[PDB]
Order: sequence, then C-alpha cells, then structure tokens
Amino acid sequence: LHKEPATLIKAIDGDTVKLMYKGQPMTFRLLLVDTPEFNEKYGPEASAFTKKMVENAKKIEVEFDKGQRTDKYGRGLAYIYADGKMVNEALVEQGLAKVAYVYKGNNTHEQLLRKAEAQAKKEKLNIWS
Ligand SMILES: Cc1cn([C@H]2C[C@H](OP(=O)(O)O)[C@@H](COP(=O)(O)O)O2)c(=O)[nH]c1=O
Ligand SMILES: [Ca+2]
Repeated sequence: LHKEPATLIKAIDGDTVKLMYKGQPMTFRLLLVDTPEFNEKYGPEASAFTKKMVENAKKIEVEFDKGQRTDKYGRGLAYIYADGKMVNEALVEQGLAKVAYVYKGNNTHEQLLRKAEAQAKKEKLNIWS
C-alpha cells in the first residue's frame, strides 16, 4: 500500500470526512472501523476527535487497500493519515470506534487495528467503559 496526498474539505463525523483527492471532492469512509452515529452515545466525541485530528493536520494522506476503492454509496474507502498517524487506528486506540466491516480483500490493517482495540478494551475506554 501507499500514501497519496489529499487536503481536507470538511469533517463529517467519526468515520467520514470530505477530502479533495486528485483534485476532486470526495466523501471518504474509513476502512475497518465503525464509530457511533452522532445521535448515539460516544458519537459526538468520535466526531470531535476525528474533526480535531484532520483539521489540525499539516498533511492529510489517503491509503487505499487492495480491493474496492469506493463503496455502494460512492464513498471512497481508505485509511486516512493525519501527519503520519492513522485516523482509523487513533479512533480505535481511544475506544471511539470498533473494528468492523472487515471485508476480504480490503483488510490489510486488520490485525493492527485489532491489536489497538484489545488495548482500548483493557483500559476500558469510552465505548468499552
Ligand atoms: C466501511 C465500509 C462500509 N460499507 C457499507 C456497508 C454498510 O452498508 P449498509 O448501509 O447497507 O448497512 C455501510 C456502513 O457504513 P456506515 O457505518 O457509514 O453506515 O457501508 C462497505 O460497503 N464497505 C466498507 O468498507
Ligand atoms: Ca458509523
């Protein structure tokens, strides 16, 4: 896998963000995770976490996996990095997302994210509290 540039257009919620990629606006859905909806418990906190992380970054990058690059709703499916830290991983380390939606062929960072979830669950953080 490889990182490609993008710039933020707008934070949406815990696991969706609007980015400019190859010069075109796209909504990205973070691979391999699930944040609560804004209306559910920990939703606001996930949205805020992601928002802060993407808005404060000097450098946003997109990393597609090996499979499908857009989902059935036209959202890009990627690992998104903010100054080299994976937002997908950071949410999970924080107990603000679960590992979820693990489809064969776009699952490169599964075990990385599961390891983070195990540690969050042991700290009993947020979702795991
Ligand atoms: C994360 C991800 C979600 N999706 C689809 C599955 C779910 O379909 P359904 O809408 O039919 O439940 C939906 C979940 O995304 P959200 O959690 O953003 O709703 O997006 C993919 O198809 N591929 C993916 O990698
Ligand atoms: Ca969600």
